[PDB]
Amino acid sequence: GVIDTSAVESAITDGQGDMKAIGGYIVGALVILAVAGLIYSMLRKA
Amino acid sequence: GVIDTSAVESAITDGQGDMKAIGGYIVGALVILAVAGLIYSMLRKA
Amino acid sequence: GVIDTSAVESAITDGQGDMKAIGGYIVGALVILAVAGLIYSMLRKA
Amino acid sequence: GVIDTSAVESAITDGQGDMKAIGGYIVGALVILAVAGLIYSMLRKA
Amino acid sequence: GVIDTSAVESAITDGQGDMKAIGGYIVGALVILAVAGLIYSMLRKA
Amino acid sequence: GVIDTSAVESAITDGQGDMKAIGGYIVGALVILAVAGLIYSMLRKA
Amino acid sequence: GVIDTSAVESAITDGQGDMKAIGGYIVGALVILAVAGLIYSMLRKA
Amino acid sequence: GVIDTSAVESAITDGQGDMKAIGGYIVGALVILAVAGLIYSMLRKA
Amino acid sequence: GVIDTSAVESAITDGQGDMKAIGGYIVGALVILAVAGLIYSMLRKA
Amino acid sequence: GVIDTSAVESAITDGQGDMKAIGGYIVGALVILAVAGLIYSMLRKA
Amino acid sequence: GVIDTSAVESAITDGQGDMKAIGGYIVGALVILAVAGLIYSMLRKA
Amino acid sequence: GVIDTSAVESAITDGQGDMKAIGGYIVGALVILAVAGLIYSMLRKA
Amino acid sequence: GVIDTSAVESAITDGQGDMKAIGGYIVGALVILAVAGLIYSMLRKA
Amino acid sequence: GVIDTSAVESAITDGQGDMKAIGGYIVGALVILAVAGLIYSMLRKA
Amino acid sequence: GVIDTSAVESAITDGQGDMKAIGGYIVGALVILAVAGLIYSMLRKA
Amino acid sequence: GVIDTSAVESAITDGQGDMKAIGGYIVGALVILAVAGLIYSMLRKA
Amino acid sequence: GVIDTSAVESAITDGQGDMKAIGGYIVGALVILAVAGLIYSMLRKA
Amino acid sequence: GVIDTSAVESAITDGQGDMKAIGGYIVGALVILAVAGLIYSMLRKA
Amino acid sequence: GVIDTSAVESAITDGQGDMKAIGGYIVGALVILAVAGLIYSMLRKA
Amino acid sequence: GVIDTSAVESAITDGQGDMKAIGGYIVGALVILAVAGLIYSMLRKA
Amino acid sequence: GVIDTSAVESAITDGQGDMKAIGGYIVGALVILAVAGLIYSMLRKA
Amino acid sequence: GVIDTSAVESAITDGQGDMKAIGGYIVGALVILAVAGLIYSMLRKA
Amino acid sequence: GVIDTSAVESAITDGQGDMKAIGGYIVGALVILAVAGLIYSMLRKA
Amino acid sequence: GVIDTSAVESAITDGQGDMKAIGGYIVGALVILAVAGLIYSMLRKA
Amino acid sequence: GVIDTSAVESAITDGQGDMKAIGGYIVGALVILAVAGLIYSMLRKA
Amino acid sequence: GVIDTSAVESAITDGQGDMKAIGGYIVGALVILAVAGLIYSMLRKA
Amino acid sequence: GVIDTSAVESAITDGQGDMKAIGGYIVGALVILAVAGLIYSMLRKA
Amino acid sequence: GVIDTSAVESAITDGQGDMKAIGGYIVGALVILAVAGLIYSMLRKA
Amino acid sequence: GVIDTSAVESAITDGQGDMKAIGGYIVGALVILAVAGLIYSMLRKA
Amino acid sequence: GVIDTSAVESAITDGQGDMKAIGGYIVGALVILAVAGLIYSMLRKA
Amino acid sequence: GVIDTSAVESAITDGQGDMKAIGGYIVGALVILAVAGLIYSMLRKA
Amino acid sequence: GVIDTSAVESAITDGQGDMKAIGGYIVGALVILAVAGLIYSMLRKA
Amino acid sequence: GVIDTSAVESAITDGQGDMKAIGGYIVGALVILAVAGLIYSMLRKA
Amino acid sequence: GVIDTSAVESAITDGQGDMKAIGGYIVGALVILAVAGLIYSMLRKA
Amino acid sequence: GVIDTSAVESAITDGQGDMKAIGGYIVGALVILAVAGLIYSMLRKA
Amino acid sequence: GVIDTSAVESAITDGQGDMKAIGGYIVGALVILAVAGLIYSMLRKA
Amino acid sequence: GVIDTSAVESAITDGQGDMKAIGGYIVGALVILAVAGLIYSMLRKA
Amino acid sequence: GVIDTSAVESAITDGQGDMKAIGGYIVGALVILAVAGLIYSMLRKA
Amino acid sequence: GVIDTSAVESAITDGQGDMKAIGGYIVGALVILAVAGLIYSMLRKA
Repeated sequence: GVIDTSAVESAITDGQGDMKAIGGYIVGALVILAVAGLIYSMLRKA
Repeated sequence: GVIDTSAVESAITDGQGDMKAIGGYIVGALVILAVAGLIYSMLRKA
Repeated sequence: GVIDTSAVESAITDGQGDMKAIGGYIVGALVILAVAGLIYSMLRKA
Repeated sequence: GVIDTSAVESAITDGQGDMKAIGGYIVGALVILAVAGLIYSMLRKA
Repeated sequence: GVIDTSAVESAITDGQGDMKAIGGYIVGALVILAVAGLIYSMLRKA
Repeated sequence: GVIDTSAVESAITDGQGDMKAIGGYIVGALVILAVAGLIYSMLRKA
Repeated sequence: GVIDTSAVESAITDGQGDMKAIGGYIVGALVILAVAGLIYSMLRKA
Repeated sequence: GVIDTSAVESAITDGQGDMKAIGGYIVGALVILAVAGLIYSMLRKA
Repeated sequence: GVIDTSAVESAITDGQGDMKAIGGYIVGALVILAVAGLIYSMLRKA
Repeated sequence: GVIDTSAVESAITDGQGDMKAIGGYIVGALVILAVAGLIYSMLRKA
Repeated sequence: GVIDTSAVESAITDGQGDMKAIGGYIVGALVILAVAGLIYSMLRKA
Repeated sequence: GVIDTSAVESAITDGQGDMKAIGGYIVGALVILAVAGLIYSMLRKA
Repeated sequence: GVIDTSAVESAITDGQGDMKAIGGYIVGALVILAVAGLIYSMLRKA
Repeated sequence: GVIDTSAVESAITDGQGDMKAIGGYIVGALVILAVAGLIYSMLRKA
Repeated sequence: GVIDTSAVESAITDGQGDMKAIGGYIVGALVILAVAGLIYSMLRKA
Repeated sequence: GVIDTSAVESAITDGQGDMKAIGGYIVGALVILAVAGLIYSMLRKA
Repeated sequence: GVIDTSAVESAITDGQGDMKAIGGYIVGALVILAVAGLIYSMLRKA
Repeated sequence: GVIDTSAVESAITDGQGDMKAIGGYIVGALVILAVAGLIYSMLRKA
Repeated sequence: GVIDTSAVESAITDGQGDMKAIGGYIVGALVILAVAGLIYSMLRKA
Repeated sequence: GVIDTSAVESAITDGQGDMKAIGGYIVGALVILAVAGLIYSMLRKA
Repeated sequence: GVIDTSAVESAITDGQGDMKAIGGYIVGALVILAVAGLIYSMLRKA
Repeated sequence: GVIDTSAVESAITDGQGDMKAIGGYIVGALVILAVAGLIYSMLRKA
Repeated sequence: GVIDTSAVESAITDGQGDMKAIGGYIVGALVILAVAGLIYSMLRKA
Repeated sequence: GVIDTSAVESAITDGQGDMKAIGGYIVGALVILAVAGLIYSMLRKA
Repeated sequence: GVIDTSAVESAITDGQGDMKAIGGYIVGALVILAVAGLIYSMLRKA
Repeated sequence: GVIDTSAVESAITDGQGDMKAIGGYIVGALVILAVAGLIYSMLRKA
Repeated sequence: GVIDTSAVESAITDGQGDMKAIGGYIVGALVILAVAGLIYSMLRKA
Repeated sequence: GVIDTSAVESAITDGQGDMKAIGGYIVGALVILAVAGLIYSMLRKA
Repeated sequence: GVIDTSAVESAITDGQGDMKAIGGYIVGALVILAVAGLIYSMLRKA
Repeated sequence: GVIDTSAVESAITDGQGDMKAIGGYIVGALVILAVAGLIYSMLRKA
Repeated sequence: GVIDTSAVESAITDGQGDMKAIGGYIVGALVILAVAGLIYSMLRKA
Repeated sequence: GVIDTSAVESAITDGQGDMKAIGGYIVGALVILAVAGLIYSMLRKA
Repeated sequence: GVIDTSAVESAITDGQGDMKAIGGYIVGALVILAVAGLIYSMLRKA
Repeated sequence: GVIDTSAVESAITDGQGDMKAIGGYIVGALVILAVAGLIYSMLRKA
Repeated sequence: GVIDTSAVESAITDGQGDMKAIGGYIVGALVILAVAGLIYSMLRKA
Repeated sequence: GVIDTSAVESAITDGQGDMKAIGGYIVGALVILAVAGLIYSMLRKA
Repeated sequence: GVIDTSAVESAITDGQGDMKAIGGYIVGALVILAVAGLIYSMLRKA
Repeated sequence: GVIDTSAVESAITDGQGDMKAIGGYIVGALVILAVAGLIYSMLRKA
Repeated sequence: GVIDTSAVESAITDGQGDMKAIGGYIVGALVILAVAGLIYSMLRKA
């Protein structure tokens, strides 16, 4: 006896792709803050 | 199994446009400070 | 002898679709938190 | 068998609209910080 | 289903007026810095 | 998904007008210093 | 809903009076520089 | 959105009057130096 | 609300007296330049 | 808004009197040079 | 405001006495030239 | 409040004595010009 | 406070001696003009 | 990613013109002191 | 595992160009004060 | 028993590289403000 | 009677090592933000 | 963007007129020393 | 903008009268040397 | 046979109303922290 | 069936008053930092 | 139901007094830099 | 409740003494430039 | 609390000595121009 | 603390020597005009 | 420190030669008036 | 039949008092954080 | 029934003392920053 | 109950010493700027 | 507890040496201006 | 700790050479004025 | 009947001591954050 | 009964040492900001 | 137990070197300001 | 660990060259002031 | 890295030409003073 | 870059004409001295 | 470091030539006065 | 660098012609005195 978590093991990876995936798009949005914030400084400083 | 963050991935870009967008208008306002400040100097210096 | 969990095996997938399904809608809502939160900062920072 | 999350799928969009909706009002307020803050500087700098 | 942020949408404008409102008073004070500062120079320069 | 910073974008311009506006009046005051200072010199030099 | 910055609006004028007020005293002092400086020259020139 | 620097714009003129005003009285004092200095010369030269 | 610059207003006069005060002593010294300078000429001219 | 240089304007006149005043006494001293110098000539010429 | 050139005005007279004073003694010396020169002529002419 | 220019007032007289003092020595030298100059003429005229 | 023109007072006498000194030599030369001039006449008159 | 300061680059030159422009006017005024000063001297010297 | 900031590394340089770019424009404007200031002085001095 | 975080230990360093990597790019951009700021000052000062 | 948790006691430490182990890696990554953040500031400040 | 120093350019000439204007008056006064000085000499010479 | 040297222009003539006025008096005194000098000669010559 | 959960089905909605009802009240209270928090910040920032 | 959250609905507002109430007090205290901070700056700047 | 923040409301003012109190002391110290700074300048200028 | 800034209020004056104290020393040093500068001029002028 | 500027008070006098010290040397050098200038004139005049 | 102007004190005398030195040379040249001028007269008079 | 007027000292003598040199030429010309004048008289007298 | 939860109903209130009670004392402790935190800010800000 | 939170209520105060207590010592440390920071300014400003 | 912050209270003082300590050494360094800056002025002014 | 700023205290002195050090070399350069400027005067005056 | 201004100290000397250097060439030009001016006198006097 | 929780009552205090005990050690660590954080600022501010 | 936090009490000190330890290194870095910042000013000011 | 910040202690020195390092380069640039500024004056003064 | 400011060290020299470079051009302009100024005098003096 | 002052180097020559240029015109005017002055003498002397 | 002294070059000639112009009138007056002086002699000699 | 005044040194000579040059032509004009003046004498004397 | 006194050199000759020119006409007038004076003698003598 045991418990056939065979496909269930690799299944975790299925969601994992989603995990890596969503991030790029948030972080792509985060990037605006790093530009706009330096632009916000730029127009006062430069 | 996995988690279909398919549209959710590109969704991040939807907000991202907003991120790039808002900045131009703040920074367009920032620009006044760079003019007015040099004008503030101009009338004393020149 | 045995126990005919023939249809009941695939039956578990019936519910599964709903498990996948509800997530998208919740996660669609969660997304606002990621926009608003970043605009919450946007308006102080940018 | 399965689980009829038919209306409950679209139901998540019901809340979503409110997620989009509240943000605009908060962000509308945040905007004052960007004006006042820049006028806060305006009156010392300009 | 959805979430009735009907009054809560316009509610954000309630606070907004106060965001616009406080600024004028602060900026009214900041103005002295622009007078005094220039009179601070006035009395040495003129 | 995205974040409707549609009116919020043009909104930045609303304050911007204020930015350009206030300057003219400070700089109109600055001008006195350029007259009075040359008058301050005038009565000794000429 | 809104935010009752009723008294806080006029409150900013409370501080304002002091902004106007301090200036006169400083500028009253600055005046000596304009007398002394001109007497500093007076005694060499006249 | 914007920032109501409506009265604040004309406000700059309020101080401006002061700017033009103070000058006449310093320059009225400067004038002594132009008389006394030519008198200082007069009594030696003429 | 306001800001009690009550004593601080008259306080500026405290310093003022010293502004008036120092001048007399400097101008008292400047006077020698007007004597000596004229005796500097006296001894060649007279 | 503006800057109450009301008394400060007439204040300039206060010093001005001093400006006109000091001159008479220097110029009263200058006069000796015009007498003594013509006396210096007188005793050789006449 | 003004500039208390009160004693400073009469002060000019203090030096003035000196101005009138020194002259008598130079001119008393000048007188020799008017005697000696007429004596210089006297011994040739008379 | 005020500014204790108590000793600094009389301090200006400290320097004053030196202003009076140096003059006598210079004027003592200038005197030779009045002798020599008149002897310069003496030897041609007398 | 004051200004120690102690040695500088007597210092002016240092130069004075030279003022007295140079005169004698010039006047010694001027003397020839009084001899020669009178011999210039001597040889025509006597 | 980057930050599109494309038009904002050339925008700097928009103000620049102003910088070069204002100068000529002031400079044109300054020129009078160069004339008046020489005339101020002309009338005494010439 | 790690975090693929591969393009985001070089992405930083995308903005960098902007940083170096904007400067030249402002700097080009600043140059006028260096000219106008010297002309401002030229007309008085030269 | 234990928990085989063998590769997950070194896995941490996988991301670490990213952490050190991203910085250089931003830092490289930051450098422009250090140049532009000094140029911003250069043109006024030098 | 009792319950032989003899090896299971020490078994807890098997995992413990993991707990202490993982930390160093993450901590090592965290360190970059402490560097990058100061560099992020360095380039503006220094 | 730029800075509308359109009227402020020509504004410089507004003051300029003053600069040229004042001179003639002083110059007209200076002329007396050129007359009086020659008369001062006339009466001795002629 | 400009600088209202309207009355200050004609003000120059206020002093001018003085310039022409003083001369006549001195000139009137100078005349005695023109008489006395000729009488000084008259008595020897005539 | 079956089990007549006819009214008990709709009975569930009886409570449901309560579920939606209570929320608005708490939510209405929560709103104060969103105001007070921003005021909490307003007074320091603005 | 249902759940009589009749008074408990309005009960939420009972606390709500508290939420709005407390804020004013803290906000009233926060205001001092807005005064003290400007005074903190006033004394150095003005 | 509600939450008896009755005394806690007024309690906020307890601290408030402190907020207004501390300021005067610091402000009183700040004043020295306004004196010392002008004296710092006085001794060079006057 | 409140915050016992009782001794911390008067504590501010502890430092204040320092603020007034340091000034006199620097001011005492500054005085030398006022002497040395006039001596610096004395030796050329007198 | 306060700030122990005890030795730093008297420390100011440490430098002060320097201030008075340097002057004598420069002043001693300046004296040559007062001699050389008179000699510069002596040789032409005497 | 103080400022070690120890060698810089005596350093002043280093230049002083120069001041006294240069004079003799010019003075030596000036002497020719005192000779040539008398010869210039000698040849007409003698 | 000092000022190396080493060659500039002797440099004065470079010009000096010129001073003595020019004189002889003029003096040589002057001599003719001493001859011509006596011849001018010779022809009438002798 | 039924179940006499008569005293048991009111019994719930017995504990309830405890519920309201404990809170005041925690929240009385919470208050320190609101004082100390503003004091923590006070000593840096004010 | 109820829950005897009798001593537990007053117990909250036990910790509360600690809450008030710790603060004084942090804030006593904060005070250094307010001294040292004004000292940091003092040595540059005064 | 309470929380024994007994040693923790006095502990704050432990760091406090450090707070007072570090300052003296920075401020000892600051002092150079006050010497060197007055030396920087000294060599131009004196 | 405390904070061992033991070496950090003396560390401040390490930089301090640098502070005293750099000055001598600038001020050594300043000295040229005091020589050259007096040389600039020397060649016109002497 | 300290700040290695080691080469920076000697660096000051590098510029210093320039300081001494430029002077010789200006002063070499100054010399013309001392020749030409005595030549300007020479042709009238000799 | 009842239930003898005699020792189990006091037993709860056994654990309590440990609840009090662990806190001190954690809070001892937290203290570094209050030192370091303030030194983190110290080194920028002081 | 109780809970043997015997070693765990002293265990908290284990971490504490590291809390003290890390600070020194960060603060060692912060020190550069205090040197550089002051040299950043040094090179403009000195 | 404790926390092995063994390498992390010395690690802080790793960054330190860079803190020392960057300064030299900036300060090397600052040096031009001290040369140019003094040559900026050199060309007007010398 | 450390921080690789390897290229950034030499990078500071990159800017340095420009610091040296700009100076020559400004100083080249300053030179005219030294010519013109001396010709400004030339035409009156020579 | 470095700073491209390539065109800005030669740019300084752009202004230079104007420095050379203005001089000729002023000096052309100065020339009249040398003619008139000599004709001013011409008409008395010749 | 350069500086457009195009019109300003020829502008100097504008003033020049006036330099030539005034001379003739003065010299026209000087002429009387040459007539009168010679008639002054005429009437004694002829 | 230093300041490359290499060509700038020899540059001074460039103007110097001009200095020597202009003189010859003025002095060539001066010569007329020495001829015409002796001619003015010649026609009366010879 | 230098100063293009190229045309300015030959320019001196332009006036020079005038110098030689005017003389002939005065001297032509002088001649009358030599005729008339000998005629004045002629009618008595011959």
